[PDB]
Amino acid sequence: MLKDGDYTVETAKADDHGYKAKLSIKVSDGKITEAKYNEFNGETNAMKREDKDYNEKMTGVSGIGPAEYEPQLEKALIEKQSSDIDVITGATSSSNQFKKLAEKVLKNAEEGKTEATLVDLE
Repeated sequence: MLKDGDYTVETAKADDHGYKAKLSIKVSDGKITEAKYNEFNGETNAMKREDKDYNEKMTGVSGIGPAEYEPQLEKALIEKQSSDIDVITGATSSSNQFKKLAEKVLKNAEEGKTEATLVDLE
C-alpha cells in the first residue's frame, strides 16, 4: 500500500565523478503518478541530462546517455509501479543506481514518511 504524497530520495554522497542522484515520485490514489530522476553535480547542481558533451561521448561509447536513459527509467517505473525494472542496455550503472533509489523511495511511500532520505550506495 502506497500512501499518497511526494517522496524524494537522494544518494548520500557524490560518486567517483562528482555526481549525485535524486529520485522524486508522486503517489496519487496509491499509484506512482509522476517520477523524476536526475544525476547531477553535487556542488553546482548542473543536471547531467543537460550536458551535451557528457552525452555525446556517451551516446558514442555505449550508445546511450542520461538525456535518453533518465526519462526512460522514469517511465518504466510508472509502467511497472515497482522498483523491479529491466536495466537499460548501455546504461547498466544508472539502471542499478536508479533501482536502489526506487526501492528506498517506495518503502517510504508505504510508511508515508514525509522527509527526504539519503541512500548510501557506496
